[PDB]
Amino acid sequence: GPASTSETPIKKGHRREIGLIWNGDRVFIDRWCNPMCSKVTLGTIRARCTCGECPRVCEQCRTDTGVDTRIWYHNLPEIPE
Ligand SMILES: [Zn+2]
Ligand SMILES: [Zn+2]
Repeated sequence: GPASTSETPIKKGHRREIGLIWNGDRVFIDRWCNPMCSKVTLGTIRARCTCGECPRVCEQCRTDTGVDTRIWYHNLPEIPE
């Protein structure tokens, strides 16, 4: 029924995050994709999906150039770019 434990299996995708940045007398919000497979953390953080099927693209990566060589694999070293 309604009132009942609602499991939560694998549901990859694209989930906007929030990485507030304390600078001056104002704050700045950062946009990106965990996308989801990675536990969202209060603050700018880029997790490397292990599935290798996402993030594949969206309204942020699609536009991105590196998206052409997007590494859905968490094999790469870092991101010097
Ligand atoms: Zn993923
Ligand atoms: Zn995305």
